[PDB]
Amino acid sequence: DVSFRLSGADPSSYGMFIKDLRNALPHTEKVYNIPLLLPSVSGAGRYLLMHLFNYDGNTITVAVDVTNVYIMGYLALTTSYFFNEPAADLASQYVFRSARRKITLPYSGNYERLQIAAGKPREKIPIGLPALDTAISTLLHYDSTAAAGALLVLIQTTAEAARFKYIEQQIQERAYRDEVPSSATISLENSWSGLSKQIQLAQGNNGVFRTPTVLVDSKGNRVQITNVTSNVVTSNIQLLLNTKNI
Ligand SMILES: *[C@@H]1O[C@H](CO)[C@@H](O[C@@H]2O[C@H](CO)[C@@H](O)[C@H](O)[C@H]2NC(C)=O)[C@H](O)[C@H]1NC(C)=O
Ligand SMILES: OC[C@H]1O[C@@H](O)[C@H](O)[C@@H](O)[C@@H]1O
Repeated sequence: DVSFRLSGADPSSYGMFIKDLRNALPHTEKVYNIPLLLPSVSGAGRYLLMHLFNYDGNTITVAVDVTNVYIMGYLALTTSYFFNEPAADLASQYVFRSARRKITLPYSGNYERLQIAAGKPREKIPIGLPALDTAISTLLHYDSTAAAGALLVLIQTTAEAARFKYIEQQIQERAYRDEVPSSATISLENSWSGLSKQIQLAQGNNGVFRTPTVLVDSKGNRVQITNVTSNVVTSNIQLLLNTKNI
């Protein structure tokens, strides 16, 4: 399991949690020196439990699919909650079985659907450690509309940060003051699958991508990534979604 406590949190303890999160995800190969997530894991071992603690010390446990870093659901006191999707329904067969009741959320977990539920795109939702503390607090009592925005915050500050070093740094910059994510941050989130695939295809194409990935950079500039020499590959991405899952 991994943990994170918002109480006394600072850019350092958060960095440590994101490092623990990455290290809990198993792999047997690296591709261009980036851990490659497994094609599949059977039964219970497919799911990592993140124990998160708000500023006052109340807690939820979030179940994470170790093969794609997708949040399946969470446990808040004696009630479990899972996205309305087959992958989550399957996870409910393994985690949080001892909850007194199980609620299916009225939405699945993808960004589009959560943004519909929440009533706004995530461009307009501040993120940061204080927002994570709010997220946690909200998920403590069922409210599907408020939960959608809380889950948007929670996915970005846990899974998207484990995936990209830049996004981890964005959150650390927002340790004591939330801010909406940069468009670069949005771009990386949206390109994770594409990048993971192009890095894997470069293995037999001499480090050249078969198809270029278009990103937005820090300065807000649109740019093409075409081979493994890019800073995105060499420094930024920390985890590759296996092409068997794309
Ligand atoms: C591999 O990617 C690099 C970019 O990371 C390409 O080099 C850049 O692209 C053009 C020049 O062709 C310039 O806009 C950049 O400033 C270049 N940057 C650097 C650091 O060289 C390179 O052309 C690509 N190689 C292949 C074979 O696709
Ligand atoms: O690429 C992975 C991401 O896909 C998004 O559409 C989902 O909303 C995220 O939960 C998931 O982590």
